[PDB]
Amino acid sequence: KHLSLTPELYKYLLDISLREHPALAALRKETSTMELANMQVAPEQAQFMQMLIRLTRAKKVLELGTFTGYSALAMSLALPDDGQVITCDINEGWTKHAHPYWREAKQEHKIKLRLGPALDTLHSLLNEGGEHQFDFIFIDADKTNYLNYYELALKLVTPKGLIAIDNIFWDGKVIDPNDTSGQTREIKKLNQVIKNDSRVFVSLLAIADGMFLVQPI
Amino acid sequence: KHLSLTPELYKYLLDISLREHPALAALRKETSTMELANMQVAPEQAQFMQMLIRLTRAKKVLELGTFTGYSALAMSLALPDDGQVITCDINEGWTKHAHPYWREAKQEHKIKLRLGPALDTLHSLLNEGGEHQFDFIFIDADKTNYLNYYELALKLVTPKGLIAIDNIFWDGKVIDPNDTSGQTREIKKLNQVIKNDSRVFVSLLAIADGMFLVQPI
Repeated sequence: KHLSLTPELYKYLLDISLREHPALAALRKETSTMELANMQVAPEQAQFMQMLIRLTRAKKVLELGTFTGYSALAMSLALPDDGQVITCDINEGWTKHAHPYWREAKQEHKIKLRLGPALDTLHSLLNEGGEHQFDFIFIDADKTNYLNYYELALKLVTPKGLIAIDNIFWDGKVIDPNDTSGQTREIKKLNQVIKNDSRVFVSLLAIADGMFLVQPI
Repeated sequence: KHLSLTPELYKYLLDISLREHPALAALRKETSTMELANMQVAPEQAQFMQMLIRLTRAKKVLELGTFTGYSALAMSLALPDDGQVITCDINEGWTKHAHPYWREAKQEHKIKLRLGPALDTLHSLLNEGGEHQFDFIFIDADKTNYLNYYELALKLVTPKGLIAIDNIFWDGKVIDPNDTSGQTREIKKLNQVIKNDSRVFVSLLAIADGMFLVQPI
């Protein structure tokens, strides 16, 4: 039998485990209405990624996507004083900066925002800082470059480092044949590349829109 | 907006992520019928705990439950060769020895089986083996003793170590107000203990029947 998560149970889950920092909760609550809040990682998704950072013993983290700045904050909160998180915001629509909350939580010095198309920001990061830089990489950028991002992330990650990729099941459109959009076309393609990939350890969690955890061997 | 794991989707999930060793597959096929297979941790969930053992950089692993020997094998596989995995089988009912399979893969020398009540086996390893011996502990034993197993776990796990608890939502029974059973009752009690536990870092995954992951400090 498969676990059907209901609103009442999700409420319970959150209650017994969500240990959210005020600036986070505030950043979240102040952007709930915002349409951007949807592309935003879930409270426990982020707390899980914090666990991951501790288990990685990460010093440098990288993320990509259209952000409110919530996942970037949570990430540095789980990072040590000397650590650093590079958030890449590809969003070119409406936003509000997250730095006020970052300051309030004492993280703006650990968070390095990089605006613009994720692809460019990642090659720049390669050029500048070399290949094995990040102990933890999170991918939630535009789906139609997911193949490029995966490959790049493989060059940017630490041997013991980890990579997380969101929306593996594009809402169940990766199992829907009548969907013709290039976004669900790229996800399906990437899921195949990984399946047949001999280069990494792998595990997929049915928690978000599906989250893939890959680690080089 | 919550992910309902559809059978068709669970197939896709397994299809793209599953990398189950030849011996494990075999083990699951025969123990499949036994209906002790319902207590056996699912394929994807075990590949996850393997990822956890690798992240953890573990050499010592502990399991509690009514096993078929599958998760003990999966764990042992993820461990190096100087690695140890101690599985505790509280099973009373019918069963079949898993060593024919632990031998197929050369894991025979890494798995130390321990039959009998879990409280005694945990106190035994505790009462002398020291503390902080295991880098990863997995609790899935009798529900009514869950509050206890938790306390022992915190003692036996190493710092930077990890404890995974299964059946955290007990099939939605954790919400039911008309539930008296000491099983769901003891689970609920535990979740509250974890909820207010300042000794650890927490994280609750909506996979399986819910999986809490707590770590020291």
